[PDB]
Amino acid sequence: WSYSQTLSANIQVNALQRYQEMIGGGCSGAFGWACQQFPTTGLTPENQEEVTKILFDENIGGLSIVRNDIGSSPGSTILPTCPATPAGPFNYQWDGSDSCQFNLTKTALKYNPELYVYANAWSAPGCMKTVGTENDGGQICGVRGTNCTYDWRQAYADYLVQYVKFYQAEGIDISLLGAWNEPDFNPVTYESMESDGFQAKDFLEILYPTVKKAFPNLDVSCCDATGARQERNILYEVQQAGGEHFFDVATWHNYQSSPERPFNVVGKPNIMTEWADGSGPWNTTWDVSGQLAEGLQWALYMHNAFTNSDTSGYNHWWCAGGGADNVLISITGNSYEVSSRLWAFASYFRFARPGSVRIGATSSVENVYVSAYENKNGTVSIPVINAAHFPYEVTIDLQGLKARKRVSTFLTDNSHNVTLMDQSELHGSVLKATVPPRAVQVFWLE
Amino acid sequence: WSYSQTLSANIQVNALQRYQEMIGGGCSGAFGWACQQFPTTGLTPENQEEVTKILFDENIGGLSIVRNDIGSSPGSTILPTCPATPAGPFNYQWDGSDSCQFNLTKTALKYNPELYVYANAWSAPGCMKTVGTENDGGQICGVRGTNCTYDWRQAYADYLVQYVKFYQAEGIDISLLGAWNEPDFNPVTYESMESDGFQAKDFLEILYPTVKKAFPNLDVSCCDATGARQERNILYEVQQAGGEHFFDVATWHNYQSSPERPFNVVGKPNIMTEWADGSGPWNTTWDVSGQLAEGLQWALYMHNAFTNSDTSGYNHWWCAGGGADNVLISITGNSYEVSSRLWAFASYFRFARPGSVRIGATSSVENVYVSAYENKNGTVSIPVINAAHFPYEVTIDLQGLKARKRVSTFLTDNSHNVTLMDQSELHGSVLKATVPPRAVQVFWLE
Ligand SMILES: *[C@@H]1O[C@H](CO)[C@@H](O[C@@H]2O[C@H](CO)[C@@H](O[C@@H]3O[C@H](CO[C@H]4O[C@H](CO[C@H]5O[C@H](CO)[C@@H](O)[C@H](O)[C@@H]5O[C@H]5O[C@H](CO)[C@@H](O)[C@H](O)[C@@H]5O)[C@@H](O)[C@H](O[C@H]5O[C@H](CO)[C@@H](O)[C@H](O)[C@@H]5O[C@H]5O[C@H](CO)[C@@H](O)[C@H](O)[C@@H]5O)[C@@H]4O)[C@@H](O)[C@H](O[C@H]4O[C@H](CO)[C@@H](O)[C@H](O)[C@@H]4O[C@H]4O[C@H](CO)[C@@H](O)[C@H](O)[C@@H]4O[C@H]4O[C@H](CO)[C@@H](O)[C@H](O)[C@@H]4O)[C@@H]3O)[C@H](O)[C@H]2NC(C)=O)[C@H](O)[C@H]1NC(C)=O
Ligand SMILES: *[C@@H]1O[C@H](CO)[C@@H](O[C@@H]2O[C@H](CO)[C@@H](O[C@@H]3O[C@H](CO[C@H]4O[C@H](CO[C@H]5O[C@H](CO)[C@@H](O)[C@H](O)[C@@H]5O[C@H]5O[C@H](CO)[C@@H](O)[C@H](O)[C@@H]5O)[C@@H](O)[C@H](O[C@H]5O[C@H](CO)[C@@H](O)[C@H](O)[C@@H]5O)[C@@H]4O)[C@@H](O)[C@H](O[C@H]4O[C@H](CO)[C@@H](O)[C@H](O)[C@@H]4O[C@H]4O[C@H](CO)[C@@H](O)[C@H](O)[C@@H]4O)[C@@H]3O)[C@H](O)[C@H]2NC(C)=O)[C@H](O)[C@H]1NC(C)=O
Ligand SMILES: *[C@@H]1O[C@H](CO)[C@@H](O[C@@H]2O[C@H](CO)[C@@H](O[C@@H]3O[C@H](CO[C@H]4O[C@H](CO)[C@@H](O)[C@H](O[C@H]5O[C@H](CO)[C@@H](O)[C@H](O)[C@@H]5O)[C@@H]4O)[C@@H](O)[C@H](O[C@H]4O[C@H](CO)[C@@H](O)[C@H](O)[C@@H]4O)[C@@H]3O)[C@H](O)[C@H]2NC(C)=O)[C@H](O)[C@H]1NC(C)=O
Ligand SMILES: *[C@@H]1O[C@H](CO)[C@@H](O[C@@H]2O[C@H](CO)[C@@H](O[C@@H]3O[C@H](CO[C@H]4O[C@H](CO)[C@@H](O)[C@H](O)[C@@H]4O)[C@@H](O)[C@H](O[C@H]4O[C@H](CO)[C@@H](O)[C@H](O)[C@@H]4O)[C@@H]3O)[C@H](O)[C@H]2NC(C)=O)[C@H](O)[C@H]1NC(C)=O
Ligand SMILES: *[C@@H]1O[C@H](CO)[C@@H](O[C@@H]2O[C@H](CO)[C@@H](O)[C@H](O)[C@H]2NC(C)=O)[C@H](O)[C@H]1NC(C)=O
Ligand SMILES: *[C@@H]1O[C@H](CO)[C@@H](O[C@@H]2O[C@H](CO)[C@@H](O)[C@H](O)[C@H]2NC(C)=O)[C@H](O)[C@H]1NC(C)=O
Ligand SMILES: *[C@@H]1O[C@H](CO)[C@@H](O)[C@H](O)[C@H]1NC(C)=O
Ligand SMILES: *[C@@H]1O[C@H](CO)[C@@H](O)[C@H](O)[C@H]1NC(C)=O
Ligand SMILES: *[C@@H]1O[C@H](CO)[C@@H](O)[C@H](O)[C@H]1NC(C)=O
Ligand SMILES: *[C@@H]1O[C@H](CO)[C@@H](O)[C@H](O)[C@H]1NC(C)=O
Ligand SMILES: O[C@@H]1[C@@H](O)[C@H](O)OC[C@H]1O
Ligand SMILES: O[C@@H]1[C@@H](O)[C@H](O)OC[C@H]1O
Ligand SMILES: [Cl-]
Repeated sequence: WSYSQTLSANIQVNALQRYQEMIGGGCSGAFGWACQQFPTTGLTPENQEEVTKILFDENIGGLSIVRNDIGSSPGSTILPTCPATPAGPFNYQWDGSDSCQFNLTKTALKYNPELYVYANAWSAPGCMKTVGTENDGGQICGVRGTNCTYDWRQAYADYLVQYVKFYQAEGIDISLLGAWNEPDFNPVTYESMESDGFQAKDFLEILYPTVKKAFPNLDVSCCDATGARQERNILYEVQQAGGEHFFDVATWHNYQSSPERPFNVVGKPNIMTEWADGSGPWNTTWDVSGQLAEGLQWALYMHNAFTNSDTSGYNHWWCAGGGADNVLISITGNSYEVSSRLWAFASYFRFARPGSVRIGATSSVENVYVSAYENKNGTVSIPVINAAHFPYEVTIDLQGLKARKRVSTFLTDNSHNVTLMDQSELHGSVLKATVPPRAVQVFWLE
Repeated sequence: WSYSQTLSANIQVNALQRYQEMIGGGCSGAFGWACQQFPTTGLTPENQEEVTKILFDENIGGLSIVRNDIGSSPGSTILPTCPATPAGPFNYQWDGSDSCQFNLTKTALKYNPELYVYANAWSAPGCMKTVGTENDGGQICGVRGTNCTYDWRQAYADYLVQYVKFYQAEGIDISLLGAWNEPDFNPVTYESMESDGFQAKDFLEILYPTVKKAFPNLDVSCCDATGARQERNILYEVQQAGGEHFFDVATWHNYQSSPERPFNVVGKPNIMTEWADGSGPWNTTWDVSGQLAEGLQWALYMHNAFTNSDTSGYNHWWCAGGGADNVLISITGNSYEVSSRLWAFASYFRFARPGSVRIGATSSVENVYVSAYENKNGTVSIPVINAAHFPYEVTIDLQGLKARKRVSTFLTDNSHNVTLMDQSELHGSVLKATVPPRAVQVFWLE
């Protein structure tokens, strides 16, 4: 809702002030959701392509991250049968599908050659765990606080590297490798595995050098905690255990704690690798209810992560399929719907591409939010969020950008999906525009 | 889960460092939940008393806040029929029950004489709103951005004070008065009412003097937003509209944004007035899953609010009854179960009574959390949270508390509910103790 009133906001953008390098937005097709996106029956191949294009085409959804589950369940793991001991031998199996995640990754790469693939195990194979199953939490055998018949850490590290080798042999490079999902949480009934930071360091000290031997440019994550606080605690313990240099990227989910402060790690980026409305009905609205599932709320949640916790990337939970509101695109039979959450993602990531660097951006109005990003090639994106219920006349002063010639204005609100509104020549270093209520307006500088 | 290893933590508590004055913990019986706590069949009267005692007895749950809905629905409002205009006559009706909230409040007061009653409207009566109904959001007629046939602001302010008058005539002091619930959110199907901060100020400028003339000691809240960020935006706009001194307390919910920083008000306390696990099954565990419903997680959530947003109070959604995990005490027929979330509440509020002041407390270990509270009468509570998965040997150095002579230690974990562990004399200003894993240990100094 909105009403008639106008106020003004002053914004300063400064390319000389430089923060995190951005990675992108994304989503997962784990647990067979990739197969719902690529079912053959129901959704036609043309429509399967179109849904994947909508997500990963730079000009539409703008996403770049595909998060795949390194599966540990029957039919989803590269190690369906374990050897008796870590001495092996190991019989690795690849079916060319990977629960359709290979289809998702290959197709997304077709639409985005800069795809950033995150391969993330939810659990070690059961034989490698204290509980002897991939379900019900438990620990990698061999970390402190365990007493298995053998130490399985090297074997688990080798198994993760073998998963990466399967994708590499198909011509797909993995960018990030993770060994746990939500180690602070035991959901009991599906792939899970628990850890504190001392135990995680006991594994990372074997995983990290094992990975760099095979793939010197493959980054290692820690540790996909359910919330930012839980992630900070694991990071603290990893560093206290001596493992500061046994991971490269801090990963965390937004379910069980949200930050307003950076993470307790020096020289490492962080990615919010999973969040969704896990309980509500499927929802597409931008700003009708004000509920957390809506597109405008997701634009604001991202602004918070990128400006207050220096976050470099952001993932929805699932990409597309069923699961009510856990997807960005709902699929039913041969039909689909796009949530306007995707236009919140695109408002950032259609314009701030991989390798962009967040730069200084301030606003004189508390709920007229701004951030700004400078691509490797010098183009600059300034997503402004007018979270107020009436228009703001913004004045944007540009510093360090005298080389820019043109400005394009894009608008997302209840009647616009990243719509091009205006294109003009820059004839100084000041931009003036009226941003409608409850909207994201992106100023694209070239 | 836990394992065998012991590390040490150094804690410094300084009474010369002072922060917020505490109000307490609490819950609501709104929307008929008070009638589930005091039903006409099922739970016996003796068990109704016992449930309420478990919540509001200082020695058990330790709660002090009862949050009541000033109802606007048929059967639940003091204005069942509206006049055609704001001139009235207003035929108010008081039924002595208030959807059993009178019974809840009266009984809670019997167990806690310092009860802090928060009377909170979810909506104005529909006749005073743009939408003509108490449901479906909409605005108070007369604030900016409305075009109703009449300006109903004074009428709504008089209605709210009349509700207070009915309680005060029955011998119950109301401590806080609120005129919106979640004005950033339209749930459509139940009592609701929308506002930004400019519109809110347009009403508060009427409500506030009306309130203080009738009840000089009655505080006014703003504005029970669904989250901290939404609350900060409304507070910004109220202040921008000139209304900094037309409200006394900042109220907010933890559903749609959680803080790690203070609120944008000077000289006003804040209360987290509503949160719960809104979607999960009934849950009582302390630390089994690591899911946000568990008692340990609530201890940590409260530690965050009290130490990082200087929060003075904290409310569960409902007190007792049905509604799965939305209550602190689940009632089924003539039976009831207590969630260990209540022992997270008690660990703070059994010992930090109303009027206590949070004081300096630091920890040398990131996930050994500490806060500290000094009661008006000089006693001091130090709730320590060992969020690690193994025991910590803590050394607590006390500054500014030479007059303390005795220390009692209380423990909450998977097998203790605020259990008294030890009582010793205080010699020197140094306490030493081992805090078990995944536990809240309270040091009570007298
Ligand atoms: C400051 O401040 C602070 C805070 O506030 C304080 O403190 C506090 O105080 C308060 C007041 O006093 C209190 O309260 C009270 O209480 C009472 C009771 O008591 C009892 O109980 C308790 C508890 O118990 C429990 O717990 C424990 C621990 O753990 C244990 O051990 C036990 O066993 C139990 O347990 C159980 O339960 C639980 C829960 O609770 C659980 O958990 C478990 O498991 C189990 O089950 C206790 O504590 C006590 O004891 C104590 O004390 C005694 C004396 O008495 C002694 O002898 C002992 O020894 C002890 O002490 C020791 O210990 C402790 C701990 O325990 C420590 O702390 C110390 O220090 C020492 O060391 C007992 O046993 C009650 O009763 C009360 O009530 C009342 O009041 C109210 C209000 O307030 C009301 O409402 C009610 O109703 C009543 O009223 C009445 O009374 C009054 C007076 O009293 C009046 O006013 C009125 O009017 C009425 O009157 C009527 O009635 C009467 C009778 O009663 C008659 O007489 C007449 O005539 C008429 O008729 C109250 O509530 C609390 O407690 C406290 N806290 C603490 C923590 O401590 C302080 O003090 C201050 N200080 C200054 C200096 O100021
Ligand atoms: C610095 O970095 C910047 C960031 O990367 C970079 O800007 C971006 O560059 C890339 C790469 O060049 C651009 O992506 C290409 O886009 C081509 C299609 O472009 C046409 O469509 C665009 C989108 O059009 C929609 O949106 C417009 C804006 O709202 C509307 O006006 C349109 O009507 C249309 O709207 C419809 O769709 C919307 C969703 O998209 C929807 O909301 C809306 O409602 C409606 O449904 C237009 O922007 C573009 O128009 C501009 O350019 C034309 C000139 O072509 C002008 O005439 C226009 O006036 C306007 O200025 C076009 O109309 C793709 O074809 C192209 O695909 C190829 O590349 C990808 C990989 O990048 C491959 O996967 C793909 O297969 C293609 O590969 C083929 O070609 C390549 C070589 O091109 C070759 O190597 C390969 O082998 C193969 O043969 C690509 O995706 C991107 O658009 C730019 N973004 C922005 C914001 O500008 C910038 O240039 C860099 N600067 C410098 C100096 O280096
Ligand atoms: C400290 O504080 C804690 C927290 O308040 C106290 O611990 C809690 O106590 C309550 C009782 O006051 C417990 O609830 C009861 O739990 C028992 C045990 O249930 C378990 O074991 C059963 C036997 O093996 C098993 O049947 C149960 O499984 C069924 O139920 C679960 C849960 O509903 C369900 O998921 C399953 O599918 C099964 O259907 C379960 O594994 C239980 O027997 C009790 O049920 C009786 O009462 C209820 C009404 O309350 C009624 O519905 C039943 O029909 C039956 O009549 C009841 O649920 C609770 O589990 C405890 N929680 C924790 C974390 O321990 C503790 O007591 C306090 N300490 C002290 C000293 O007071
Ligand atoms: C910008 O981006 C937004 C968000 O992606 C787009 O808006 C969404 O578009 C989808 C698809 O068109 C909408 O979904 C469809 O909504 C129709 C309207 O439903 C309402 O109204 C009818 C009566 O008019 C009621 O019966 C109904 O209950 C709703 O209240 C539905 O009729 C559609 O249902 C059909 O398809 C589904 C499968 O998806 C079947 O299950 C049904 O049986 C039926 O055949 C469908 O649900 C969605 O509502 C839009 N959301 C919003 C917020 O607008 C914009 O279109 C896009 N802009 C542009 C220009 O492309
Ligand atoms: C999420 O978005 C959906 C649309 O995808 C909203 O759906 C409306 O739901 C109500 C009842 O809940 C229906 O009366 C409307 O017809 C629906 N609209 C459409 C366009 O389908 C839903 O309200 C949104 N939920 C939230 C919490 O914002
Ligand atoms: C919340 O607490 C309840 C106990 O009140 C837990 O209940 C267990 O549920 C499983 C099935 O989900 C049963 O097999 C167990 O027997 C139950 N335990 C008890 C003691 O009843 C529930 O698991 C907890 N949920 C979370 C998320 O922690
Ligand atoms: C998935 O990919 C494989 C190989 O790329 C292909 O053989 C198979 O048909 C694909 N499945 C679907 C549903 O597209
Ligand atoms: C570990 O398990 C083995 C096999 O049961 C047992 O013999 C050994 O004592 C255990 N170690 C410890 C330290 O308990
Ligand atoms: C509410 O309180 C009154 C007395 O104040 C009592 O008579 C009535 O029975 C109570 N109602 C319930 C449901 O307990
Ligand atoms: C207010 O609404 C009425 C119709 O209900 C309309 O006639 C009138 O012009 C409106 N007032 C203004 C100032 O627009
Ligand atoms: O679904 C889980 C949710 O219930 C919990 O709160 O956070 C982690 C999620 O995996
Ligand atoms: O139930 C509501 C929830 O859906 C929303 O997320 O936050 C406010 C709550 O009242
Ligand atoms: Cl927290």
